[PDB]
Amino acid sequence: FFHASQRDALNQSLAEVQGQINVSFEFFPPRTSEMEQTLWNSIDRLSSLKPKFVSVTYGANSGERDRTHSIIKGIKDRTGLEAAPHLTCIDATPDELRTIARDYWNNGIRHIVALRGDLPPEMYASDLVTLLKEVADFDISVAAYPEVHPEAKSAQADLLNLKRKVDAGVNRAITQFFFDVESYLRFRDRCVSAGIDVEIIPGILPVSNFKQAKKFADMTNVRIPAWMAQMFDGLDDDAETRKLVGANIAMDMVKILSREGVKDFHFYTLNRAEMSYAICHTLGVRP
Amino acid sequence: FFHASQRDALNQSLAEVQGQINVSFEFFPPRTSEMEQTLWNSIDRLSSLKPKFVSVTYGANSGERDRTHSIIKGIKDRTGLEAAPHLTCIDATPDELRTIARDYWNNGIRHIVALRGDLPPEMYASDLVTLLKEVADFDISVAAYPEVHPEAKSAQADLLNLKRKVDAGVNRAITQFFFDVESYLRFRDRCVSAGIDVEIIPGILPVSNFKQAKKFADMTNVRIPAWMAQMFDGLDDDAETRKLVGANIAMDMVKILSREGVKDFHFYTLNRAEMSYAICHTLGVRP
Amino acid sequence: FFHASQRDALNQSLAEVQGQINVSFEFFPPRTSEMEQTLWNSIDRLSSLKPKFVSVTYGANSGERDRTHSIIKGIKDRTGLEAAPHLTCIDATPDELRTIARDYWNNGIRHIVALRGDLPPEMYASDLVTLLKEVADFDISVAAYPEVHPEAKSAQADLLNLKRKVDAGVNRAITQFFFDVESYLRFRDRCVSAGIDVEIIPGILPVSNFKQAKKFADMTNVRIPAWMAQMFDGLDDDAETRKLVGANIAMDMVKILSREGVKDFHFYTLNRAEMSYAICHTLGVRPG
Amino acid sequence: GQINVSFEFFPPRTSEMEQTLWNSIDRLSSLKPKFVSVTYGANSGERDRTHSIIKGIKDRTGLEAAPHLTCIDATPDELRTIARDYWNNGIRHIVALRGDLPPEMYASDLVTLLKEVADFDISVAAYPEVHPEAKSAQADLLNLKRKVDAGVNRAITQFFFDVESYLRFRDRCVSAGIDVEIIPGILPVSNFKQAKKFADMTNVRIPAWMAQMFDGLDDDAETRKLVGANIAMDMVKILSREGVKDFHFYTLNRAEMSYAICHTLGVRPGL
Ligand SMILES: Cc1cc2nc3c(=O)[nH]c(=O)nc-3n(C[C@H](O)[C@H](O)[C@H](O)COP(=O)(O)OP(=O)(O)OC[C@H]3O[C@@H](n4cnc5c(N)ncnc54)[C@H](O)[C@@H]3O)c2cc1C
Ligand SMILES: Cc1cc2nc3c(=O)[nH]c(=O)nc-3n(C[C@H](O)[C@H](O)[C@H](O)COP(=O)(O)OP(=O)(O)OC[C@H]3O[C@@H](n4cnc5c(N)ncnc54)[C@H](O)[C@@H]3O)c2cc1C
Ligand SMILES: Cc1cc2nc3c(=O)[nH]c(=O)nc-3n(C[C@H](O)[C@H](O)[C@H](O)COP(=O)(O)OP(=O)(O)OC[C@H]3O[C@@H](n4cnc5c(N)ncnc54)[C@H](O)[C@@H]3O)c2cc1C
Ligand SMILES: Cc1cc2nc3c(=O)[nH]c(=O)nc-3n(C[C@H](O)[C@H](O)[C@H](O)COP(=O)(O)OP(=O)(O)OC[C@H]3O[C@@H](n4cnc5c(N)ncnc54)[C@H](O)[C@@H]3O)c2cc1C
Ligand SMILES: Nc1nc2c(c(=O)[nH]1)C[C@@H](CCc1ccc(C(=O)N[C@@H](CCC(=O)O)C(=O)O)s1)CN2
Ligand SMILES: Nc1nc2c(c(=O)[nH]1)C[C@@H](CCc1ccc(C(=O)N[C@@H](CCC(=O)O)C(=O)O)s1)CN2
Ligand SMILES: Nc1nc2c(c(=O)[nH]1)C[C@@H](CCc1ccc(C(=O)N[C@@H](CCC(=O)O)C(=O)O)s1)CN2
Ligand SMILES: Nc1nc2c(c(=O)[nH]1)C[C@@H](CCc1ccc(C(=O)N[C@@H](CCC(=O)O)C(=O)O)s1)CN2
Repeated sequence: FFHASQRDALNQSLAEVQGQINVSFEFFPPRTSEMEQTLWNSIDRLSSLKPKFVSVTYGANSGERDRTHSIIKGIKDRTGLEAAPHLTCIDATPDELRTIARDYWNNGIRHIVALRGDLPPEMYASDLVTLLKEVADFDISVAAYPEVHPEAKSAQADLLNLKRKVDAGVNRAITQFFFDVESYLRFRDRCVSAGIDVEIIPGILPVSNFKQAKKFADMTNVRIPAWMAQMFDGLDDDAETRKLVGANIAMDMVKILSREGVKDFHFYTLNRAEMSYAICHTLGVRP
Repeated sequence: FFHASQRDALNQSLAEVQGQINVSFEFFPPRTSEMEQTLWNSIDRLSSLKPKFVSVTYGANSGERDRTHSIIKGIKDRTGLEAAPHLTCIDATPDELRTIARDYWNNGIRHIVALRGDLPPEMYASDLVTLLKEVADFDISVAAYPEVHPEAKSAQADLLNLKRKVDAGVNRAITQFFFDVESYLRFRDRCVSAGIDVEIIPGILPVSNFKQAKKFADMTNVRIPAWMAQMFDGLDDDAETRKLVGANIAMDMVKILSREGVKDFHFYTLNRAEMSYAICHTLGVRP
Repeated sequence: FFHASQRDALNQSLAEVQGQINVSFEFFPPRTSEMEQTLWNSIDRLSSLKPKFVSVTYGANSGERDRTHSIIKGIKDRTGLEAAPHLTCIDATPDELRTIARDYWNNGIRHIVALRGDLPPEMYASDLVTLLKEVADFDISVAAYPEVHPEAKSAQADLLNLKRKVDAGVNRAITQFFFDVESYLRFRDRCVSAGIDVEIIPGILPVSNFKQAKKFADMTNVRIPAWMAQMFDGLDDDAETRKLVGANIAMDMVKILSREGVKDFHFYTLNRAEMSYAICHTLGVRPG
Repeated sequence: GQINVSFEFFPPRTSEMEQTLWNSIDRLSSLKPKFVSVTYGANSGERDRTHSIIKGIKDRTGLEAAPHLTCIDATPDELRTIARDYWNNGIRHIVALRGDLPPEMYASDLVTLLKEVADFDISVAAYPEVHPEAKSAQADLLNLKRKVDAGVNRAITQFFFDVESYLRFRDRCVSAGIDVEIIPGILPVSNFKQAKKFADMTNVRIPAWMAQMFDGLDDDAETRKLVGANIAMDMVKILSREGVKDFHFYTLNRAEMSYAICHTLGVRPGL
């Protein structure tokens, strides 16, 4: 019984990797008192899993950018975990960036996720990496796109950009979320073929709100397989079933990736802990 | 990428079986006002899925047995669904049984799950089937044990008993719950080899409370694979993670069984709807 | 990676079977002082595995039969395990049989392996079963032949004869040794399909001496699959390799059988403990 | 048979181990291995002991004998003299390694140096579960490719007990454009305690069923040998079914287990 054994094998393999998996969690600046509370609950919950690091997204408005720094600081004080702020090239001059970078370093924040940034309705990520490396010897993470950045002139160019980016001084790449596991695996192979020597860490998005995930997916060129669309069909008013189905999907994904050698996962928590916590548990990442 | 494709294939196959799967739900007599409320909520929730039938377990004490009948009646009135009461050979003479059977039939209850019954601290199931068939032409379901009934002198004898049982006039067999999918598949094959012509419907137990499931499993000779025990290890005080992990397991199980030709599932709901409802959804069984 | 995945699953399921396996060991009356030393050393070793029971073959020689009863007694006293003597219908009147039969029961021997017996150069096993149950409610084990008994006129006829025998009052059947798992599996299915209510316990022969195994098989109608013949080809003078190869085959066999639901094994130890001890170990059957 | 095998031996440090080794060499030589190799240990024998065994094997059996040459605590000039001497004296196959550090040169630098000296047949190490010092799995694979492109005939993998780990690695190698054979290094296990210590030290994973299989056998050598032979024969059977046509055995200087495994593979003496 093929599938029967294959499943038992996969399950047993997953149980045995307990203690070898590195995880990281991504959070975003809360916009309300309610969101803030959820965030700190999630931070405390996930901090007990001892992630290699946690990161905080960087938006464009000034208040939000001041928010990123305060939350990073708040996370460091409260948990003692390495917190990496996301830094973009949007609405910032090289001089402001060097200042922000110098201040981050002097404040004990030596890991930065260097990004170009979403374009609001000049320099590229590689330029930021170079700039940052000139300021200090930062630990740097950058974005990778298994399904190709929607702006790239070609997959070749996008893959080449990643290489250029990595060459400037990157420690790891974190992929855009995906639901087609094979796209990630193939991309990981193409990266080797492109001479990129850093680990390609999959960014995992546990889906609880499909409507919103689909919209984000449609804007980022992320493919939603037909089976997944059918799996969430008819659940617009059933949050409970969506959570169980989404967890099942996320869990199946990390199980397969783990069997393919992946030992690092980055979770897009959307500031909630439940799903990512449970996924990490199946991965053997526990308190 | 083996596992990658195999998974996508399994997932797509599951999506395409939508509308071909028959399901049934098992409930037990509530013992408190709170349990009763949960039950009716679950009944209403699951009734919208149009199960082929629902059943209600039969205990030994007199009040509980009067409970089984009232709940069956309550279910018929409220939903109009076919409700099958479980009937055991415990604390009952052939004459009482014939009376109970005659009264069930005259009351519109023509489907009975015929059982010997758990032994409290004479005749066997096959005897009850024969007795029932003499009273009326009942639609009859009986229990099957993929991992062998703990009382059987041997697997051969237990399998032979099932055949004897089926020969007396059974429409289907429902298996004891299991977590080793291969045991069920092999058993299904052995049943054919034994000349048993009824469908062997898997009884699915969605696990949310592992401690209790393990105890029941240990008493019924049901094996808990090591990977599953590890999956629930450390979750005694985390109901949320247990539910997500349990749903993942149940969902993986019905997905594999479905690919192996199973088109009938019987759920041990434990009077709760959430898990079974979500599992049925992944099976394409929706409102 | 289908072969690999299935292999992992198999090893794992076997790994957690540890504890739910029932094993029994078969011995034969030694014919030399050396053989005796070896036997009791093996009995001591294997006993620490807590076998459900152990049995001793029954020859036709009057003096050797005394050894059968004797050894059973030794085992009984020495280790305290259930020792079931083999009983044949060779050179014995229905009256003598009842004698030793109830003579055994008075000595604490409640389990007997009832056989017709090899015919040295009127009644059958079924007749002996009936004869024993009347003398007392003996726990009885009988022989089964997955590849058909040599004398049987037909597979079906042989199969019905087994039922006849079982329907006479037996608790379990033990198969002639075999090397093709399928034949055993199919036979086991045909058995339930024929209404035989007892388990068909596989008799495992761990092969170290292929030449002698092939000869015993050629006499017992047991098939030596080609792959097995090729596996031992060229090892006539290499006992070490024959042992490793044969241990491998037996471990592979009980692993497949275990995954198929078989929870009972009977080992033809040939009075040696090493191989059977190792196979049991892989089945999770280990000492304290 | 279409199946090729090679055996690995280590320099004996005692009279007893030396006798064991030569007995094994005679036994295994009859299987006509494609080649045999002899490891190196800076503080466990040095180059002279490795060279000695290689010379002995060659004169005694006439088989192709490949020394494991490391480039640690060795200068480029010394390495050149060494290679020259080996070549002029009939040693045309070398297992080029960086060496266990008791960065300088990496194995790829050694491969280049060797090819400059002569057209050696070269074998290098590959790690299905990633070399413990690698920056990442990606980098370790890239470095294998770089090493292979330097002029390698084949790669021999570190031992492993998770067969899928090897299969997945072989596929990644092919996807990476590495065209040489990735020969699985097989370790027949009789002494589990020692194997476990070496594995934990090299990041080789021990499946749960395996550790369970050796549990309670610390003082039972006979059962360990039977159980370990079973594990190895199973492994090579699966690998063989998966298209593997070459096996490299870590004999630990003992022939019984490897000889039997080869037998089950159809690799037998041509008597
Ligand atoms: C893990 C992760 C975290 C993120 N966090 C944030 C966040 O906090 N805030 C936010 O605003 N966004 C965030 N993003 C989104 C991201 O900034 C957008 O995807 C953005 O459009 C590209 O950023 P990048 O760093 O990948 O850009 P780059 O690597 O610079 O690439 C962007 C495009 O330019 C192309 N390109 C590169 N160099 C050249 C060149 N010289 N000429 C022409 N084309 C070129 C590339 O192929 C690509 O199409 C995140 C994405 C990921 C995957
Ligand atoms: C779907 C399902 C629903 C259940 N619902 C209930 C419930 O509501 N209430 C409750 O009390 N229990 C219930 N049970 C549990 C069940 O009653 C126990 O497992 C009980 O021990 C056996 O019942 P059975 O109908 O399988 O018995 P049977 O089929 O009669 O078998 C019981 C044992 O007797 C053996 N046997 C049969 N005939 C003979 C013979 N002539 N001589 C010797 N041995 C023989 C069989 O091999 C077996 O070991 C349920 C089980 C399942 C799987
Ligand atoms: C576990 C095991 C232990 C054994 N131990 C011994 C031992 O210690 N000593 C020894 O001498 N031999 C022993 N044997 C061998 C055995 O006695 C021979 O195989 C013998 O030829 C048949 O014995 P049985 O009990 O199977 O005979 P039976 O079951 O009587 O069958 C023998 C033949 O008669 C046929 N048959 C059976 N009953 C009838 C009937 N009533 N009418 C017509 N045909 C019938 C069958 O089809 C068959 O061909 C053993 C075999 C096994 C597998
Ligand atoms: C078949 C086999 C036989 C062996 N025999 C011996 C023996 O006899 N004696 C002994 O001492 N050891 C031996 N080893 C062990 C080996 O020497 C160690 O694993 C050692 O640490 C690495 O050697 P390598 O030849 O694989 O080195 P390399 O291929 O140089 O790899 C070592 C590390 O450096 C990295 N790397 C490669 N190039 C670069 C670069 N340019 N920049 C940065 N990183 C780079 C790799 O990814 C890896 O982490 C053997 C291993 C195998 C599998
Ligand atoms: N183009 C782009 N890609 C990115 C990110 C980004 O900022 N831009 C960050 C990470 C975003 C991960 C997400 C996936 C789905 C998301 C989602 O559904 N967000 C909510 C909003 C959540 C909130 O309130 O912040 C929504 O779109 O309605 S957020 C990774 N990838
Ligand atoms: N031997 C036996 N087997 C049976 C059943 C049975 O009644 N007896 C009915 C069905 C029982 C299915 C269950 C699996 C796990 C269960 C469980 O955990 N029950 C709770 C009690 C639930 C309640 O309050 O009724 C407990 O054991 O604590 S109930 C199927 N199999
Ligand atoms: N026909 C028949 N079948 C039987 C048995 C029997 O007595 N007769 C008993 C059991 C015999 C099991 C054996 C398989 C191979 C054996 C063997 O090789 N015996 C050695 C003698 C014993 C020894 O090896 O010391 C030989 O024939 O040379 S003994 C089961 N089957
Ligand atoms: N890092 C590293 N990897 C290597 C080798 C090496 O030298 N270093 C050579 C080969 C070593 C193969 C071995 C696997 C297990 C071994 C072992 O247990 N050796 C015992 C000695 C066994 C004996 O010879 O009795 C020990 O030194 O503890 S030796 C292949 N891989």
